Amino acid sequence: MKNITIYTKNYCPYCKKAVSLLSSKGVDFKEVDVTHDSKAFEDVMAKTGWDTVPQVFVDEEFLGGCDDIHALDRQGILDKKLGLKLEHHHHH
Ligand SMILES: N[C@@H](CCC(=O)N[C@@H](CSSC[C@H](NC(=O)CC[C@H](N)C(=O)O)C(=O)NCC(=O)O)C(=O)NCC(=O)O)C(=O)O
Repeated sequence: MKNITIYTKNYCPYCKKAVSLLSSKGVDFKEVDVTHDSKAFEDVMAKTGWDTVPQVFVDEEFLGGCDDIHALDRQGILDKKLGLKLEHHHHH
């Protein structure tokens, strides 16, 4: 399955909204709370160049934060990035 991870901190309505969104999709994912783990969050920042939370990843891709995944969802793209169901229209 895809490796889906959302990095969060406490006191962050954007993080929890984003977590609830990912929970509503039924996907398997990890919420990683780095409120007090500055080294873990430094590794995350080195990759993305953002110092805010949440930061959401699917495999190697940084999808972005709360605004970005909500926008992707409104566009119908979020489901695709989370590796949800693939459809095929078979034509005779
Ligand atoms: N009370 C505020 C919002 C509620 C709230 O609790 N806000 C948070 C910050 S926004 S939540 C934390 C914030 N996230 C962001 O700003 C990410 C926004 C981006 N647009 C996205 O879509 O993800 C962030 O990372 N900031 C940078 C940093 O912390 O260094 C807070 O004040 N926490 C209190 C505390 O920390 O004690 C309001 O109504 O305006």
